[PDB]
Amino acid sequence: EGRREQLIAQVESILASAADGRVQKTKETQSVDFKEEAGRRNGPQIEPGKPENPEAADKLADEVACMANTPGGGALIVGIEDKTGRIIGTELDIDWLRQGIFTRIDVAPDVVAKRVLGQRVLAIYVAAAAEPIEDTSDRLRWRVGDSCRPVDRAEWWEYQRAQSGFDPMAQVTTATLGDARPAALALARKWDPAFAELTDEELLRGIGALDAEGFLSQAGKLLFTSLDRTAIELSIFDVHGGQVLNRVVPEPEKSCLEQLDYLEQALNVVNKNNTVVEGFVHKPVPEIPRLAVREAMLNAMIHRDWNRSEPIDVRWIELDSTLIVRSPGGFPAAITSENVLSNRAARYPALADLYRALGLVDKQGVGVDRMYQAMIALGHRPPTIEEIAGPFVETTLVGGRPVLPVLELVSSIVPEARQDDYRIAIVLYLLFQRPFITIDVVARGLQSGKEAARNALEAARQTTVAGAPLIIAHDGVWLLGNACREILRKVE
Ligand SMILES: [Cl-]
Ligand SMILES: [Cl-]
Ligand SMILES: [Cl-]
Ligand SMILES: [Co+2]
Repeated sequence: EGRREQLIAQVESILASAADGRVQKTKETQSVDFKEEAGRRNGPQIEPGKPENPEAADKLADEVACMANTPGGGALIVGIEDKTGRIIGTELDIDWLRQGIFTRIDVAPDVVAKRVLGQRVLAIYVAAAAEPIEDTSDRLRWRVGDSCRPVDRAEWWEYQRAQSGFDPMAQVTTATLGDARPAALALARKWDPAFAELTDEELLRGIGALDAEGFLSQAGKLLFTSLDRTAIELSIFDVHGGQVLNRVVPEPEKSCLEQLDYLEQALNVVNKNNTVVEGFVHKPVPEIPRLAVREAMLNAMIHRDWNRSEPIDVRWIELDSTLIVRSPGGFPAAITSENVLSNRAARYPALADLYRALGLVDKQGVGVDRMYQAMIALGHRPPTIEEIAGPFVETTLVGGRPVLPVLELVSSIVPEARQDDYRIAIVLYLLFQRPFITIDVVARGLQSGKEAARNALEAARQTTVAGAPLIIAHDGVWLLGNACREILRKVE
């Protein structure tokens, strides 16, 4: 965009004033954000910078969210003391920092190195977000003066609508508070105890659905107002191959929230749920992890085409314990079947944010990732999500009885907190297939850069099962430790 050029220019300017160990601003370049790599100040003397620094990554990621959240975005110069303008510098690795910020904030800003008085500095260019970006502490604030204060979704959106890109699902409609069904509102309340203390009006407005004139946005209308049509429906089969045993189609006068619930409800029943025994300790386990299902559901309900008529077609196969979710629309010109687990930009950012506001979905990648994890963790195969001729996007979850050996293999992970960890899940999975694993394979697996790969591998190298690490190094590759191999030999 033309904004970027303006921003890069401003930075060049600030840097050109370099003299006497510090830099200065001017009315034109007053908004540039001067930041100093945190965790290096000792008072009298400042420590040398390293290529990696998680503490600094945290603070910086939080700052990027301020920026991206304020309209027009802005630029940051890491390595310049705030207010004074004294050059400090930073040796943070670009790729590391980019990937690091992206992992905790959900955005990968353009960062470029620069050299002032011989010192190195990072120029970070962050663009305006199409939806609020919550920081590491789940806060939503934007740049004001040189500092940045917090803002509610209500204000954030009216401003986004006004001076920002076009979010179709955020546009104003003719729907008013009187169009919101009490049933839908009731649902929102039983799903988030926070709203409990406020009225229907201040609720819808709190989540950014309700205008200031009293109008609902397109995402607000779609969620709390009947869309006089089926949004999603279920068809229970006996076996992948036809012969419909039964179908549950929600009434068109229901809002998406109502329709979503109606499907979830009936789905909870179809998901039979059988009993597994471990050391005579018997526990009820559904054919497919509840989370995995609801995750797949909300996912379609949020990234659906919504402009198409045909409802999200969700079918359940009895004898195979598998659930298929076909959604109208296809991967946007950019995303591919092998570039989804990394994608973060939703079709309808406005709609996505509204679901977040209601507390019905996680940041984003967390969703699909927790889904994958939940599958792998029970020894099932990862949920496959490919594009079907239509356009259509179907997600397939194949479940059934859990595989005991795998359960215990995971049950024996240490630290305990690493059991439900997505990284060790992917890593262990790649090794369930391949004999050896390389940093490249781990990468293509997580569908992420080489940084995430190194990270996952490391965490797995430090994980322990039966007093031995998960993976072990040999030659120039990595491979499952005999500890696990012995547990997995008892499969089939
Ligand atoms: Cl369920
Ligand atoms: Cl949108
Ligand atoms: Cl919204
Ligand atoms: Co600053």
